[PDB]
Amino acid sequence: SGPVPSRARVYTDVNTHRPREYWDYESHVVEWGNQDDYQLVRKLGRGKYSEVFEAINITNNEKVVVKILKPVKKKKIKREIKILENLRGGPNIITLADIVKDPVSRTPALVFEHVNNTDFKQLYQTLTDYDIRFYMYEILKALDYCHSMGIMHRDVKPHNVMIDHEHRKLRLIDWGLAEFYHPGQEYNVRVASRYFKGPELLVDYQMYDYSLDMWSLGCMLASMIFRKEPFFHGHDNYDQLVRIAKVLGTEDLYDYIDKYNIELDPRFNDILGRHSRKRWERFVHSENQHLVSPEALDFLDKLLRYDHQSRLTAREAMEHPYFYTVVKDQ
Amino acid sequence: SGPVPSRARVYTDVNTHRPREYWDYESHVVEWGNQDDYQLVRKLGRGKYSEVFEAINITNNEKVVVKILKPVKKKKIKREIKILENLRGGPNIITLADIVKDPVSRTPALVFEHVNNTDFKQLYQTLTDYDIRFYMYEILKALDYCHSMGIMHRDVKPHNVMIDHEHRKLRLIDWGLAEFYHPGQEYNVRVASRYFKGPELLVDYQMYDYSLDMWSLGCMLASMIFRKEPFFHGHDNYDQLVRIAKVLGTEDLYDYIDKYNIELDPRFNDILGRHSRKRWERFVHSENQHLVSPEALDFLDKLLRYDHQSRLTAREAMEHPYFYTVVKDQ
Ligand SMILES: O=C1CCc2c(oc3cc(Br)c(O)c(Br)c23)/C1=C/Nc1ccccc1
Ligand SMILES: O=C1CCc2c(oc3cc(Br)c(O)c(Br)c23)/C1=C\Nc1ccccc1
Repeated sequence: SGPVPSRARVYTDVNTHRPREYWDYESHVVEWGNQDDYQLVRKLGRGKYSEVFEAINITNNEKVVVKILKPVKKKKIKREIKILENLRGGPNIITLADIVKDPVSRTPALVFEHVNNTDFKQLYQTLTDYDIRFYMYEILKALDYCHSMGIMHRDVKPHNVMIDHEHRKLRLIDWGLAEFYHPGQEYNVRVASRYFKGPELLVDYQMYDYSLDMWSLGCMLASMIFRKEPFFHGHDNYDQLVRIAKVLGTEDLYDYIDKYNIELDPRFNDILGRHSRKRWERFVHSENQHLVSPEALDFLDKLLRYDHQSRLTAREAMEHPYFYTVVKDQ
Repeated sequence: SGPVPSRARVYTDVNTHRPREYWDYESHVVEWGNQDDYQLVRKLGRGKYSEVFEAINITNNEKVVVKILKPVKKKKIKREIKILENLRGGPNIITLADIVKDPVSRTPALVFEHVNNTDFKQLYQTLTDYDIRFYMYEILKALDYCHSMGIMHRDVKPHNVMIDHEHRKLRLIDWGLAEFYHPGQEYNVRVASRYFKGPELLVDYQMYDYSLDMWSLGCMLASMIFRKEPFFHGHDNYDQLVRIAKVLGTEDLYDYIDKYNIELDPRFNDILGRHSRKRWERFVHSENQHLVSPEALDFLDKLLRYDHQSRLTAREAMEHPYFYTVVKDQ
């Protein structure tokens, strides 16, 4: 019969009511800048699609960040450029300062505002209960904005959340996997990091929406309050769903499979088995108890759901009793 | 009430006194040549509307340049062909040698005289103060001629100015966006490059004239004397006007808007703000001081005006004290 279609529960037809050039990124003309305005200082890291350097804008002695793109299809480059321009000025969204062509790579190199990042492998172990709520609220402001703009990030993870802890500043980065949401469109399920892949990606349900980003957020929240990064630490795509099934149970998983008439890879038969839905108190101990609370568990439970339709929206999440103390201080 | 109409203050009724077939390019019959007379040697570049090749005319072993047109409406091809033929023989205007259609592909290919171009990204950095004045005077000879012929280029920019520095030769190219001027006609504002769009294009005033080309010339002149490419470096069409307003001030901008009763896109409200008219000394430093002079700043100021009627004409510009040394050498 085929899989049952699905629509986004919020921001469904926002892109349809936009001018074509808003989401038709293939017809976007890149306005290149002067590459000689930036001198590379040092390399900051290497990804699979780019290399990131710290540079200086010699026109005004500003610290910038140059992301030299590894060779990929120009369609994916135009997509990232168009999304960054559409989201420019949004809350906690990284700002694209300029676009230049690199001398050596002969490749697009995106220039961004600099963010003095604190490594999450060092920051998360020092986060208090209030620090987690504050930053979760800042990520939610960025996610709610880009979702309202008809865009899903599809790669939410601690590495893609730059935090300047001294100034309590946060920027959501790495929009190379972001995509415009269109009702009824079937997307590539091989997106995001394996630890943050939603169940819809693991069971290959291609008609997903913004709710994919909310699952990844729950994975981040679980890692921070339980002091286990990553929380679902799987070896592959199949074992990733098994790690999830050992916590959320298998009864809800097969209900999610029966609801959307998803056909399972037969490999999942011999590895999934039967598992009960575990209570979050199982993962609470003396080292993380100061970060776990009834608010945190209720908020986490409303994010980690098999059914992507039943997850909280970014705006609904911002109105949870978990962020009450954050909102009044803001 | 609607926007206030405007006429060109020079060369207003030149096309009206011409025979219809001079400007009625829709009724122009193309004189095709023999496609077998040209053999392509190598590709020189790719644009959005064409591909440029170096070829040889096997009838006389002449180096030529073949511009194979990408698929566009044949009305626009007739327009470009008609303008090039009307302007053939004019000072510093590229010469259309022949027009051919491929037998199999049926695709237009324009044949031009060859010009050994020096890349402006390598040439401009080696230009002296006198070199800039000399070539600016050569561009003005081409603009004054085509304006007197009732044609506006609508895409003046360094990429469209071929320079053979060894022979002190200059040719204005790429007439695909050029159009005949007719009093009272409203034109498409979606022309030229983002960095060289005049204010009338950014506020959507369709009854513009030759003075649009003069604004683009000021943008070129500013980039060359200040060593800043692009000078008005905007992220989009809206931010482009904001970058202009941060230099020319907002007081003159709203006066220009109130004079012609232009209604602004409400998006401009939250981004324009209030800005003072900056002095040109702000962009002068040790690397460009040998190119900046009281004449250059006075000439640039008389070109970059919001009010298109108050900008210098091409002939008025040629009679500026900036080109005094150039004229006596002629
Ligand atoms: O500060 C920035 C700006 C944005 C950005 C950075 O890395 C990226 C990787 C990708 Br992929 C991407 O799309 C973006 Br945007 C960015 C980044 C890193 N800073 C840093 C790192 C280590 C120590 C101190 C500072
Ligand atoms: O001699 C000509 C004839 C006119 C013309 C030329 O390039 C164009 C590109 C476009 Br787009 C266009 O519309 C036109 Br007309 C032209 C050109 C020479 N270019 C060159 C020379 C050396 C290296 C690289 C490029």
